[PDB]
Amino acid sequence: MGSITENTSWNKEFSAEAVNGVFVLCKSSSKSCATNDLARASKEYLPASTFKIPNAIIGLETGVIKNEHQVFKWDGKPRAMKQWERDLTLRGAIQVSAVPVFQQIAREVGEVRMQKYLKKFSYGNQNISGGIDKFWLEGQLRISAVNQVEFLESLYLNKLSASKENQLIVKEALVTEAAPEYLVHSKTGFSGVGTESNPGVAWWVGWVEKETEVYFFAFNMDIDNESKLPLRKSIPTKIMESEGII
Amino acid sequence: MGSITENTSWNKEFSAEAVNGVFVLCKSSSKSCATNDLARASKEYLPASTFKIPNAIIGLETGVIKNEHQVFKWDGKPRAMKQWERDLTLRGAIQVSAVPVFQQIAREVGEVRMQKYLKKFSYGNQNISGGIDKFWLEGQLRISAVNQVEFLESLYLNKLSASKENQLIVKEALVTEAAPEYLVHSKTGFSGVGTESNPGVAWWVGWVEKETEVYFFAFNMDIDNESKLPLRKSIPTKIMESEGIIG
Ligand SMILES: *[B@@]1([O])OC2=C(C([O])=O)[C]=[C][C]=C2[C][C]1[N]C(=O)[C]1[C][C][C][C][C]1
Ligand SMILES: *[B@@]1([O])OC2=C(C([O])=O)[C]=[C][C]=C2[C][C]1[N]C(=O)[C]1[C][C][C][C][C]1
Ligand SMILES: [Cl-]
Ligand code: NA
Repeated sequence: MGSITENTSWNKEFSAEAVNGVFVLCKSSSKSCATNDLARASKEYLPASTFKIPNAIIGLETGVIKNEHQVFKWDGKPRAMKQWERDLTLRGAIQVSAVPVFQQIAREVGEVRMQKYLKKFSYGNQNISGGIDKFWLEGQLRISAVNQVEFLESLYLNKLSASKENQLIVKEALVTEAAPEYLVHSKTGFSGVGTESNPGVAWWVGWVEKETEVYFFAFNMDIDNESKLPLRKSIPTKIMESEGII
Repeated sequence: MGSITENTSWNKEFSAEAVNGVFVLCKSSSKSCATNDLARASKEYLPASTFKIPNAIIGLETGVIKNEHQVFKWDGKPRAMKQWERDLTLRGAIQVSAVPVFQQIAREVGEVRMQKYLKKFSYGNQNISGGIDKFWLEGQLRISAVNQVEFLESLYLNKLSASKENQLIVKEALVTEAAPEYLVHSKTGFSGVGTESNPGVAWWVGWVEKETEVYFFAFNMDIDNESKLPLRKSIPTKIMESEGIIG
């Protein structure tokens, strides 16, 4: 990751909504990043569903996910969101953030291989304590916005310690907007509303390919009410629009 | 490819517009396809810019295209479309159908390796006569809608005779619509307007992933006027909407 400079002017998009959070934006060609809050940019938080990115790669690497067209069948038993109550492709399970699919992937990966790949990926504090099926949701794993950008830059370049094939598979699964000269890869996360004095976290991470430029981004915010969740996309979108990226 | 059945009811979407053409639609789970015109479905036409799909794969396989993120720089000399007068990524050059980028790729691949890979890919009549940089636009290469579907089905499954990595690279470059439970990969082609009695050809080929289903499609039509070109998407889109796919 390049140098990073604090630009406190981006705080305008945050104060307008009374949000405590951070945005990190890096422009690949210039090896330079900017953030509204240097200290928070390095602060580590639960990854929540952003962990679907490494978990998918690891599932493929270990053979738990058999290939890019594996279907994850629904057993017909209640799941916490109706959007999850159906058979899913890998891309579908990522896009609708289907926790139970990824919990079973994690169980089958198992703790040894999971620890091994988080080391290889330099993924946050690499702490998988708290149960193999939940450490990224309610356990001790933490990652910063800076580290998310670093991880995504490696993924973009196919430089993670995993096959290029499996990195490409997960990349296509992360596409969220496609136009002739504009392509977005992204992933949301949301840990919940937290507890008294201890808010939850909401994330949006990804990158934008516009013409021949690439912009890597990571956003997180404190959240204690689900009604604020749209801000996790609207604040970074407004910043990126102000930068002319869109 | 699975079975194929002629459905003449789809002809309503063509006759309403006075278009001579064919649509082939295959549903993966049922290994079954339908078409408005079985004979035309097997008839071979110039691929035009649909050839960017194999050409891109071959460019990567031979190392002419260095990797996924190679930039094709514009030398500043006039090109046939303003949309091509800029540096392009591989996806960009595919999506805007930048002919001069792919002519240079083809020249560097060369006739021998090009011929080898079109045999490996079972790509139409495999006839690359007419100049290494022009055979798919004005030469003797021809491919049918059925063969386009077969080729795309192989690409979807990473079963072409090329690395899995290079097949995946070209697949992401073909994405044209992305939603949480709906994803489209597609490529247009247009050979020109030809003449009266020797019309050009226009194509739309690709596939749709909707929930856990996959629908492969190929459309072509005769075209003698550039103003008709939008039909190359609107006819297949209306058929796929009528099928409940939407597209
Ligand atoms: B995950 O963090 O992603 C997610 C999102 C999102 O990312 O914005 C929104 C709704 C559900 C999910 C699934 C994952 N989050 C959770 O498991 C979380 C849901 C709310 C209760 C606490 C657990
Ligand atoms: B190619 O066939 O793709 C294309 C399309 C399309 O895909 O439908 C539309 C406009 C331009 C192009 C570039 C390629 N076609 C040509 O180069 C062709 C355009 C008309 C005159 C003869 C050359
Ligand atoms: Cl659940
Ligand atoms: Na089929």
